[PDB]
Amino acid sequence: PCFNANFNKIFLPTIYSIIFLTGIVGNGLVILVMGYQKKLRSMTDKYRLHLSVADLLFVITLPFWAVDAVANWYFGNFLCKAVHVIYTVNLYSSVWILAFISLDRYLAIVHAQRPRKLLAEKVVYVGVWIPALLLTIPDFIFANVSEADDRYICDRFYPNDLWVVVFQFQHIMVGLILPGIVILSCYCIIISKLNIFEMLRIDEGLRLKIYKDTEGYYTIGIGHLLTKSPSLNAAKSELDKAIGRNTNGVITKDEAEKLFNQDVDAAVRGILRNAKLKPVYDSLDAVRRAALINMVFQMGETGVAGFTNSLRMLQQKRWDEAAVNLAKSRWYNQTPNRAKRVITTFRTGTWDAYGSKGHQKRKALKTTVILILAFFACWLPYYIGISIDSFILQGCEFENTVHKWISITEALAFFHCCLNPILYAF
Amino acid sequence: PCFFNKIFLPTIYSIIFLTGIVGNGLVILVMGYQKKLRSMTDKYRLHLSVADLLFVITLPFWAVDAVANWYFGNFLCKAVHVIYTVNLYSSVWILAFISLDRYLAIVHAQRPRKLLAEKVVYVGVWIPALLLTIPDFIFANVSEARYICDRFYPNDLWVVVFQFQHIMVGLILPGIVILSCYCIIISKLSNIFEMLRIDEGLRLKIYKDTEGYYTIGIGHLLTKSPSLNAAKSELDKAIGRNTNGVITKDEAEKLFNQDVDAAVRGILRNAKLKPVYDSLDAVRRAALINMVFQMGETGVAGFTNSLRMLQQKRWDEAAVNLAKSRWYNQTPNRAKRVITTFRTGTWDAYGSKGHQKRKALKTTVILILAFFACWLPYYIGISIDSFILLEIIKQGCEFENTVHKWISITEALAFFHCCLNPILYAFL
Ligand SMILES: CC1(C)CN2C(CS/C(=N\C3CCCCC3)NC3CCCCC3)=CSC2=N1
Ligand SMILES: CC1(C)CN2C(CS/C(=N\C3CCCCC3)NC3CCCCC3)=CSC2=N1
Repeated sequence: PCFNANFNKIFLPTIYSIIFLTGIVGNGLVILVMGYQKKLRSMTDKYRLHLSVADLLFVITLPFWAVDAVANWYFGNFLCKAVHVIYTVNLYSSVWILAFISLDRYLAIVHAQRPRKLLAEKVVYVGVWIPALLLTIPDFIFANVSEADDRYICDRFYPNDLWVVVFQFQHIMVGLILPGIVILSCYCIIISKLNIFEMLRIDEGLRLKIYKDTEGYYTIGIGHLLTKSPSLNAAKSELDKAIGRNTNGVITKDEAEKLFNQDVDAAVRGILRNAKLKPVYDSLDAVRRAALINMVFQMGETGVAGFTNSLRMLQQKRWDEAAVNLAKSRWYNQTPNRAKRVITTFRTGTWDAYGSKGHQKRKALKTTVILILAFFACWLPYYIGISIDSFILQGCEFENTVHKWISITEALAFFHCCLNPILYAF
Repeated sequence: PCFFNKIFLPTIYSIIFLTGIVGNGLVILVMGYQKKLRSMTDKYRLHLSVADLLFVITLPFWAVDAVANWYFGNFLCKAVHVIYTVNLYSSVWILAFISLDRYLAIVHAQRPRKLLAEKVVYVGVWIPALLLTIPDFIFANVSEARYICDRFYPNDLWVVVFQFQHIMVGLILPGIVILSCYCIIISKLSNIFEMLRIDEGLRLKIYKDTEGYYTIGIGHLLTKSPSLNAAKSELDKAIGRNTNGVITKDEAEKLFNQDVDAAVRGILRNAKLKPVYDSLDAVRRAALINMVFQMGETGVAGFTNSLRMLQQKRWDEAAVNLAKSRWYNQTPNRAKRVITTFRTGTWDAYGSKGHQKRKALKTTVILILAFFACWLPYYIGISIDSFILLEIIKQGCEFENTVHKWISITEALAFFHCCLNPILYAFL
């Protein structure tokens, strides 16, 4: 004995039908709106449509799940294998696409050359789509239609419990453990690496030890002067006066930033006194004010004041027009690498020319974190359900409620298909 | 329903013990105190040796058990089991890390190489290997009959769970890491061009040269323009497709070949340079073309005595004459290489930088290739017996016992993987 659920034959078909409509409309929109019209697309937005294709592929099989619940399984043997294969493919792909999104996001922040084009355009197939299909061979073989309880039951029939043990471990590892670690690794490094200081760290360079400037003068950090003396020990004492701790050579990056802020305060005060630069600076925004400071740090205030027409256009909010003027200048002729990045900051009013953290880029990353967590949040209650009864085998009274919740939680977990389209909305 | 190794296995255990202990002991004593020539591969090769020395030390217990009984008790039974598990997972993951190092060194020479060897090696390889040794602690116990030491699981389900974990973590997961690193290195591993890349430097992106014109690659001029509008125009036509200001090595070499052709045609029309050029060998002709890109045919033609010396094949005389010149005084690094190319007639001046990097690649290749060849007969053996557990082979107990006999011979013979790394230091 202990080899009947009234409520689950009204809950499950409603939940499947709901996810089916929301999935087919939601995702199908993603597929049509990006798939075709969209021309400026992100690396995340490329994986999000790859993910949308995967979630659409599964939602299409949902009508079969609803019929199999309320009534018999009429669809035959091939469709039993096909419905099992699509679910397998979806399970593996959806999570490992999220692994590629978190992996790409790592290379976007921590490594701002570009081996990301390889990932999104050619690795994604070899690494995600082909293995997901190869992982469907035991679902092609074992899934069959059988007569049980004056009905046709469609599931995977294994010859032994050792096979059940083989495939359950392969699913826990490949489906959840293996990408979960990859996903955690990327975000652990991202949050470890995580504005104006960073800009001048790239442009003027950072040195955490006393060096000889190009005109014979002792400096430390981003060209911060200590004293006016050709000796070595006289400048070493001047550091402790500002820093407040004994160093004897080596200084940290955060003590340096302290000296850098003292020089930015100085650059601002000087700009505010210079009659030509003062009105334009006040009209500019924090991002663009930081670009003007980059120039002032370079050739001085008199040099930046020399760009007459460029200044008025910046106040007149003409970024596109003031851009070509600085390319003809002596500043572009000398150092063209630094010059172009400063003009791009004036052009866009963003930290994009400097790459990684910035404003729009943080929001773009927050979007990626929400999606990944919400995906795990869907599957989480069901995992405890595998886990509780996954080890079982107290009594039949409690075992009836366990297997009941595993049906509900898997059905509610399918909301992960509706996550990506809902996230794009508003 | 199934109802020589007692002498042969301890012979293999003894051979692998003596070669292992001595070899790894030497690697630890020598490379442990060698601060001079320390190489990145040698840094992981010390971990691999420590992992293999810890295992070779437990082999006298393995030999004793096989012939006569387990005298060592319950504690040592767990210790020999854990060390075998530690050596099994770590040795391969060290080779997997060595494969990542070769990728990071060849694909792009940031510095994540020092972080892997000095700090990611413990958290990535040693900590997980000890975490994976926990089931072997709780399951290994000694039973009676004779005393038998092995892992005793409650049923066959536990046996299958760990057998799949061992196949996946021990073979599948690092095997992919190793193959992937290598198919990437082989991919991005495709003369005079590389000689001038070391000298002048390659640039895929558009750059103003020191003087105002627009240039791309290795000294390939386009035209005179006040803005980006006319620079890309001459580039896009010469390539044969849309560039958008970007090109690869395929296109850049095709531009370099044109500039070499113009230089060669220019050298041939010159009355001073042509007899010298024709007399010179392939490698030395490329050394002369190098001088033409730096100074110009007119400049190279100035070096009268030096040219006639090359024309007369008086190599050493021409090498000192070019070293005692303003060209050498101004650019010592480039000149010395070009001079030594004219002196030796070999690529050595340039392919003695990438000779220790190329040697490291081969050593790694042999070390990895030998490791899997050592485990290949054992993998074949287990695969056959894996299907015996899952019920495919139509054979009796005569063949079912023959495989278990051969699985033990191949396991003992696989241990030789502890001896590959030290033997490679002696031969290579
Ligand atoms: C893990 C898995 C894919 C396996 N499975 C199962 C077992 S098959 C199955 N119906 C469907 C599951 C999904 C594929 C189509 C059959 N059985 C019963 C038969 C009695 C009446 C209720 C449903 C139910 S939900 C679930 N999820
Ligand atoms: C895979 C494994 C670690 C497991 N195993 C086995 C099975 S346990 C075992 N004792 C050895 C296991 C390995 C450590 C030393 C004892 N059996 C017998 C006991 C009677 C004499 C022959 C071996 C043989 S060789 C081997 N290697």
